[PDB]
Amino acid sequence: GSSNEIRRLERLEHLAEKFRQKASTHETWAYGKEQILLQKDYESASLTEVRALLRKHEAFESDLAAHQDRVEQIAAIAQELNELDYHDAVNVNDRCQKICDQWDRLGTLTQKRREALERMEKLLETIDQLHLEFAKRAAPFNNWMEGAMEDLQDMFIVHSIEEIQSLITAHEQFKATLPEADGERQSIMAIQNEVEKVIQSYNIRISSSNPYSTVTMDELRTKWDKVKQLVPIRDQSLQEELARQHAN
Amino acid sequence: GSSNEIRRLERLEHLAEKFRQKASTHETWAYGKEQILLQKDYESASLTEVRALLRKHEAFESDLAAHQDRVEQIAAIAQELNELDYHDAVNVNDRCQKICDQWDRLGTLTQKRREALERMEKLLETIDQLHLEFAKRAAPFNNWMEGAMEDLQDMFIVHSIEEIQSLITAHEQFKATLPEADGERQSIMAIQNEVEKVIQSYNIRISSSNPYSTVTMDELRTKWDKVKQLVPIRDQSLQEELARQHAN
Repeated sequence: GSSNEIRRLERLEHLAEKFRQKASTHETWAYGKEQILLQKDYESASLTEVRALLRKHEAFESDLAAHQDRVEQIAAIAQELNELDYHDAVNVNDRCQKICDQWDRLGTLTQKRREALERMEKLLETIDQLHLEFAKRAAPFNNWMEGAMEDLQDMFIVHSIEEIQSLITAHEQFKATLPEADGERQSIMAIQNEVEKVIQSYNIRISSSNPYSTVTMDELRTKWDKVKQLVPIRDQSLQEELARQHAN
Repeated sequence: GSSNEIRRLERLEHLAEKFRQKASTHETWAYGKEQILLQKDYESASLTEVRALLRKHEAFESDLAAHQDRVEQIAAIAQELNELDYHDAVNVNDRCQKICDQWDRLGTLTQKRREALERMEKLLETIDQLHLEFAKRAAPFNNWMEGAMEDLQDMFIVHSIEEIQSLITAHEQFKATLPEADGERQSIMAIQNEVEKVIQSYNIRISSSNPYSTVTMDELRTKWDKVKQLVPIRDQSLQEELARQHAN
């Protein structure tokens, strides 16, 4: 009936004024965030980088969880103004609704960016763990093959029927390895597939060369061929030596 | 007295021939390795990269430990040929000596490259562990300062002498934080020094910006100033409100 009802109607005005402040605020804080969340900056990234992202994404997710409160306040005020029949309620309700709707999407997008990151980290991690292996087992292998190429081509010096008869032996014990060793040589090859394959699964533009190993798998086969090709040339020479110790 | 002594003298010839083979081999394997070991490819590297190096340096150190044997064989033969007075012994001895001398240096260099790497890894690691921290504690901070800038600027709506008398309170309980909170704000600043300092210790051409945090320390101070500058503007407004609740 005036005054006492006027003050009561001005409160409502004050409330909305309180509503526009907070709304205005939140609206400016959520500007562009969507675009920032729908961005694709991790498809080429490294295990390192991606790990940087999850870390910065936790920052963003902490800023987020903080504003959940501002959003409920905004909603509460628009709710009161609707119930007290503020005269411009459809408008404030609409601004509040457009805000709350956006909130739900930020939620989705955000959870989405985390999932794309947590999986890019696993691919990247996985790839790494393969590479490491390849190199771990590929080093000893490179060794053995060098320790065999030089051995199978080592000039011998025998002047008895018995010296040349221990070599033919030691060298016979080494062949029994050729197979088993070729078992390992199969594996290394395998590990090399599991990598180029996983890489090939997602983005095929990433590099395959192993940053942990210089011996590549190509050159690792080349060596094995020579190892295989020497085995026979040795046999001959060792035969021919026997054919001189029992020949004198 | 011929023949039986001839065969004995031909053995020596055969032995040296055996010596030139192995020498020739080792010599070609150690070509350029020195240069490869005196190279400086880690001063700009990342924690990641360097870690790649130690891994490839273990490969090189495994190839090394393997040839120690070839070196002792070479030495043994030159030793025999000296004792049996081979006629070209000074020469083989000299080739063996030049090889053994090189071996000792590869040893030094190699141990040296490992040490430069193990320490570059620690600097790099260290830097990283600092950066992480800065960002870890710098995120919550950024929050609080936003959660305070918006609070100290939040329009109030009171119509009694008691409502405006709880705010003045809640807001009085918040100030007791300003100091302690400034304690944290000091720390974050510190962690930020420990990094730029360590970085500045070795190579000063590396970047300082934190890959784990977007909030820089500069902009982190800017916010604290506003937080400090609002505290007073609030006081006023809250005073003036009391000067209207006890004024009506």
